[PDB]
Amino acid sequence: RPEWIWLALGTALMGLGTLYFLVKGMGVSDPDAKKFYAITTLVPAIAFTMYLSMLLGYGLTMVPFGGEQNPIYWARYADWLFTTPLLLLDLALLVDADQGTILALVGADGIMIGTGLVGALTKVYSYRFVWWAISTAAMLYILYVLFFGFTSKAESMRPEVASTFKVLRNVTVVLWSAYPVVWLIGSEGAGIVPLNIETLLFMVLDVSAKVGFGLILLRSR
Amino acid sequence: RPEWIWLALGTALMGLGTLYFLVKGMGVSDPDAKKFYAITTLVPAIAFTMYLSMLLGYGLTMVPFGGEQNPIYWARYADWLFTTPLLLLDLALLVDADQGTILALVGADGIMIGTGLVGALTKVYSYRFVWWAISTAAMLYILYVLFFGFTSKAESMRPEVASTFKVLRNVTVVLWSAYPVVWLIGSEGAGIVPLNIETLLFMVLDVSAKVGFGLILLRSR
Amino acid sequence: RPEWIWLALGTALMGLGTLYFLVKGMGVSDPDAKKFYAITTLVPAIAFTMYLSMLLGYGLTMVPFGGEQNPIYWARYADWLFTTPLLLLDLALLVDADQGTILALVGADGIMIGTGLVGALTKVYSYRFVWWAISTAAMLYILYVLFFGFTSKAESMRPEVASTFKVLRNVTVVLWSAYPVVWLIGSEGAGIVPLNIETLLFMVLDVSAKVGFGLILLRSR
Ligand SMILES: *C/C=C(C)/C=C/C=C(C)/C=C/C1=C(C)CCCC1(C)C
Ligand SMILES: *C/C=C(C)/C=C/C=C(C)/C=C/C1=C(C)CCCC1(C)C
Ligand SMILES: *C/C=C(C)/C=C/C=C(C)/C=C/C1=C(C)CCCC1(C)C
Repeated sequence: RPEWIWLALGTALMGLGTLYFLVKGMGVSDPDAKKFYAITTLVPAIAFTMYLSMLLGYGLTMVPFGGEQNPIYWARYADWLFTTPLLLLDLALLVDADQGTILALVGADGIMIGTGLVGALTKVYSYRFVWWAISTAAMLYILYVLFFGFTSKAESMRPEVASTFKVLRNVTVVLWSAYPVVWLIGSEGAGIVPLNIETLLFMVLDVSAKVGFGLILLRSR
Repeated sequence: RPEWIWLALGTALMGLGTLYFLVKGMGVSDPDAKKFYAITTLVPAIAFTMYLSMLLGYGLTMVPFGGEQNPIYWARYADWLFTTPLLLLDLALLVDADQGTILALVGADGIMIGTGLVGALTKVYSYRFVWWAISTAAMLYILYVLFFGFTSKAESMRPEVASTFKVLRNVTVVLWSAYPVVWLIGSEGAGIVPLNIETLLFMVLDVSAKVGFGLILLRSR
Repeated sequence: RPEWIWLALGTALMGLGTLYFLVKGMGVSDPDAKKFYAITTLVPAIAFTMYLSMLLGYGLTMVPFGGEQNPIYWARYADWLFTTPLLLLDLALLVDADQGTILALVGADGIMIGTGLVGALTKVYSYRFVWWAISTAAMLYILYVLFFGFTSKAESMRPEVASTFKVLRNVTVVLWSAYPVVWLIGSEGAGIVPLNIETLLFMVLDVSAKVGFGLILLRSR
C-alpha cells in the first residue's frame, strides 16, 4: 500500500523534530525552561519510535471484522498512550494547574486512548462504535478542562504565558477534533476513506500537533 | 451464562456511581477537596469501562488448564491494576503519608495485581496457587501499612479525619480480604463455586468497595 | 536446558536480597532514609517475581526467526521495565536532581526497555539490530546524564553523598554496558554464546546490579 510513503515521511519528520529540540534544549540552564524542554522533546522521540515500528511492520496486525481481515495499526495507540498525557501535562505545567486538575485530565486521557484501542481491536462486532462514543465523551471532558478551565488561569499570568497558551490551546482543540473524525471515516470505523489517505491524515495531524506544539511553545515564554 | 446479569448489573451501578461523583464534584473550589474528588471519581469511571468490556465480551478469553478450556476474566485485572493504587493513594493523601509510604504501598499493590494475573493466566499448571500465595503475601503487607501504620497518623488529625479514615480502613481491610477468598474458591482456583456466583461475589465486593468508599469518604472531612 | 540452574540460582538470590532489605528497613524512622529504602527494596522484589515466572516457564515463548523457532525471554523486559527507572530515580533522589532531569532520564530509559523488547520480539527479520542500535543511542544518553551531569551535583554535597554516588555511578555505568554486549552476542542477536551461558551472564549482571547497588547505597549516607 502507498501508506508506506506516509509512514516513511512521518518517521522522517518526527525523528528530525526530535533531533531539533534535542539540540535546542542543550543550553537550558533554567529549571522551568529545562522542564518544558523535557516533555516537549520526549513526545516527538516516542512518535518516531512508534512510526518506525509502524513502517517496518511490527505495529500492524490483521484483525477479523465482518468477513474480511482488516489492517489494524495498534502502534498508534502506543504512541498516543504516552505522547498525549505528556502534551497535556505540558500545558497544565505552563498555566499553573492543580494536582486534581492534572491528575484528572491525564486520567480521562488515559481512558481516551485505552477505550479507543479496545474498540480498535474489538473482535469483529459493530460494537466498535460504542467505544468510539465513550472516547468522544472522554475527549469532550478533556477539551473542557483545557479550554474554559485553563484560560481563566491564563489570565493570572504575564502576556507571554497568556499568549503561548492561547495559540497552544487553539492548536490543541482543533487538532484533537480532527482525530476522531479521521478514525470514524476510515479503517476502524466505516471504510469510506481508504487506509492510504487515512494514514496520511493521521500522519498530518501527528506531525502537526507534536512538532507544531513544540515550535510554538518552545518559543520562549 | 447468567453471569451477564451480574456484569450488566455492575456496569449499571459503576457507571451511575461515576455519573454521581461527577455531578457532586462540579462545585469543589477548594484544592484538597478537589483532589480527593479526582481520585474517587477516576476509580469508578474505570470500573464501568472494564465492566462494559467484560459484558460485551472483549475481556473474556478461553484458557487451557487440565484438559478443558476455562473462562478467564482478565479485564478484572485491568480494572484492579489502576482502580486499586488510586484507592490507596486516596487514603494516604487523607492521612498525610510519606513518599516512601505511598510509593511502597502502590509498589506492593502493583505486585499484588500483576502476580495475581500471572497466575490467573498460568499456562495450565497447578502453579496458579503459588502465585496466589505470593499475592497473599503482598496483600498482607498492604493491609499492614494501612491498618497499623496510618491509624497512628490518623491520631494527628481532627476528629473528622480520624473518623473517615476509621470507617474507610475498616471497609478497606474487610473487602480486600473477601477478594482472594472468592478467587481461590472459584474459577482460577478450584471451581467449587461456579463462575455465575463468583462473578456475583466479585461484582458485589466491586460495587461495594468503589462506590461505598466514595460515598463514605466523599462525606466532607 | 541447564539455564534453569541459573534462573533457579537467581530467583534464590533476588528473593533473599529482597528479604534482606525488608528486615533492614523495618527500623528506618527518618523520611529520606525511609524513602531510599523504598526504591531499593522494590526493585529486588520485582526481580524475584519475574525470575520465578522465568523459571516456571510463563515468561518464555517461542518466536520465529530465519527458519527456526527461538527461546524468547520476554519476562526480562518486564523486570527491566520497572526495575530500571526505580534505580535511576534512586540515584537522582540522592544527588538532588531536577524534575526535568529525572523525568527525562526515566523517559529515555523507558525508550531503552521498550525499543529493546520491540526488537527482541521482531517478527523474524534481521531488523532486530536496528532496534538494538536505537537502544544503544538511548543508553548513551542515560549514562551521560548520569556520569557527567550528576557528579557535578555530587560536589554540592557532604563527602558521604559524593562517595556513595561515586561508587554507585561506577557500578551503574559498568554493569549497564555489559548488558547490551550480552544481548548482541547471544539469543536475540547472533547466537554465538548459547542461551545457557547468556542466561548466566544476564543473571550475573542482574544479581550484581540490583543487590550490589542495594548493599552499597544502603550503606548509610
Ligand atoms: C501526537 C499525537 C496526538 C496529540 C494524538 C491525539 C489523538 C487523539 C486525541 C485521539 C482521539 C481518538 C478518539 C476520541 C476516538 C477514536 C480514537 C482516537 C485515538 C482517534
Ligand atoms: C474496586 C476494586 C478493588 C478495590 C479490588 C481489589 C482487589 C483485590 C485486593 C484482589 C486481590 C487478589 C489477591 C490477593 C489474590 C488473587 C487475585 C486477587 C486480585 C483476587
Ligand atoms: C536489575 C536490572 C538492570 C539494572 C537491568 C538493566 C538492563 C539494561 C541497561 C539493558 C539494556 C539493553 C540495551 C541497551 C539493548 C538490548 C536490550 C537491553 C535491555 C539488553
